[PDB]
Amino acid sequence: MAQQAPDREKALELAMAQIDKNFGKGSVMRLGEEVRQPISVIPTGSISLDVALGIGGLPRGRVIEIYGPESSGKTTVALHAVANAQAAGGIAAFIDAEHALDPEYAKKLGVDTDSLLVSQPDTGEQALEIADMLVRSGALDIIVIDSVAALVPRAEIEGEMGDSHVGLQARLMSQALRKMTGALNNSGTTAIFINQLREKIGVMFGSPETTTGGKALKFYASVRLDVRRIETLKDGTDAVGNRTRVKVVKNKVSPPFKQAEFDILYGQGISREGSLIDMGVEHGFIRKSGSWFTYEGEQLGQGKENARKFLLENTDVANEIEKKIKEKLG
Ligand SMILES: Nc1ncnc2c1ncn2[C@H]1C[C@H](O)[C@@H](COP(=O)(O)OP(=O)(O)OP(=O)(O)O)O1
Repeated sequence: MAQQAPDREKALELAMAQIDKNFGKGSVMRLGEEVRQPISVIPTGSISLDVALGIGGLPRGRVIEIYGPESSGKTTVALHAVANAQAAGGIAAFIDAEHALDPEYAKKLGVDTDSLLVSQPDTGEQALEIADMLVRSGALDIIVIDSVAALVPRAEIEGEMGDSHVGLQARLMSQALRKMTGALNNSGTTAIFINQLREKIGVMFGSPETTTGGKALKFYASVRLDVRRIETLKDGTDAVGNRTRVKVVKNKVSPPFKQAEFDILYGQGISREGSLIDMGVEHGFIRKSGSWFTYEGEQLGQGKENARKFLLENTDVANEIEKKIKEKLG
């Protein structure tokens, strides 16, 4: 009228709404928001991690990337990811390109191997196809491709080509990805890609940042987990496991930048127990000091691991805590 107008807020969310309607949901966010609870999500075995994913676990219907150095967790997470959506009626396909999977490990974590679909492609091209048409059938829910890096095209090798044009791999990805993101979730079949290595504070190396097939996946991924090993879980003797830190650096399904930790015991998986003590204390329900963890009056033991076994063998109480923790969160 000759007036500018609405209180920032009343005009911000007026446009901020416009945005969503034009580019989607996760398009704009206030890191603080609790924002929605879509009734879909694969638990990640770590109450720790999935209360950080903002939706109780990996969002069914989304390409999920889990990069991170070697021997730090990704797949152990992945496998668990499978175990669950599998142990809930789901069928998980696994496109192996690393040729390094130990079923009895996947077994100990609760994966039904015999009913697990494995595939060992020959070209990084074929792989994306058998996994593209394997996901179009809508039978699989969770499909995990091992190594966004070991996906070398027919013209071969990863980091070699030439003349009047150049770049291989990152294209096949670009390709597969578009063509796969579509279908991928009309079916609601969430996908997971293990990617990996070169850091713990900054990406430097040969042909540095971003990566091998990166870019595309780095843009299609609706979630990205930076899984890096932090410390070697001592066990009095040498060591029971490793503690893992996860920095969900990209979350299109809620707020990003959060993070969780948890342990992985050498052959046994992500410790549900240890994970309840941690959560259990960082939210009160479990009291400390004296190095004696105590669940409201009743004690658990003297020293993480001891209270850890207590919870291991005492499921009754354990469930309670997982519980109390559950609604104290979401
Ligand atoms: N078959 C196994 N038996 C016992 N422990 C295992 C086994 N496989 C892996 N681990 C343990 C040892 C390591 O400290 C830890 C690493 O987990 P892992 O799932 O192998 O990480 P990752 O698969 O994400 O990383 P990488 O990139 O090296 O493949 O788990």
